[PDB]
Amino acid sequence: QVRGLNKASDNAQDGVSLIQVAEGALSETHSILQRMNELATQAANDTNTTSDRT
Amino acid sequence: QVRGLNKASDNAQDGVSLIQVAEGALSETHSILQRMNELATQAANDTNTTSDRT
Repeated sequence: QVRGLNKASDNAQDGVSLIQVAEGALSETHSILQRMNELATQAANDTNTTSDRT
Repeated sequence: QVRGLNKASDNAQDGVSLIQVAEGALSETHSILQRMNELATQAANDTNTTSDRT
């Protein structure tokens, strides 16, 4: 039990160590999507010509 | 009886002495199995990739 619980703590700690990479990668998906919404709202205005929406 | 009881004591000690060799070998069977259980607990976690379970 002690050896097995200590590897369960190692695997929960690996679980946390992995999870942070996924929720830390999705932080840049968010920081892109804030920029995509902000760009999409700029091109939504009809003062722009097609030269300025490309 | 005295001569025979002294061989019976010598044979009961020759029995204890044999038993200790078996008992003290299974002490490393435990220590190998405590390691196989800890290794198996670690390899069970699906944060391990294939190379790291082989």
